[PDB]
Amino acid sequence: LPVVFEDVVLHQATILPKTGTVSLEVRLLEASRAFEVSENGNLVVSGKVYQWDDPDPRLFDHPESPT
Amino acid sequence: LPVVFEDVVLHQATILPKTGTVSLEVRLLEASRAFEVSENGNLVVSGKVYQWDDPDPRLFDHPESPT
Repeated sequence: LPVVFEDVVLHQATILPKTGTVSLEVRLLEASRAFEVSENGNLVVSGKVYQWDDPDPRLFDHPESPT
Repeated sequence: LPVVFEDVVLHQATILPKTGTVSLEVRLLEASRAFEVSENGNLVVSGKVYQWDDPDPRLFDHPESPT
């Protein structure tokens, strides 16, 4: 599954404890091509995610070197 | 529940068939205070919905008419 992300915004940073676990929830909206990552009801990541219908390998050719 | 909407956008109009039914699916993102109604995987309404924490009846007073 090639994928394309867009307008990713990181609202906060989740600190992993030494002992114990932290749960993250991902909710998708296929109709709106959106997504959402949450931790105890607090938005932690937002943006747009959808499948790349027509991949183009040309996109991965190395660009002209700045120097 | 005193609710507050914001940035409601109607995308396509749903025609109600004379004979049959149309299924509207409503998904919420409580973390982002956002909602999206969909019809057969197509977006119909997008916006924000959230509970009105502090209702103020003064908001419903009738503004003085310009005429």
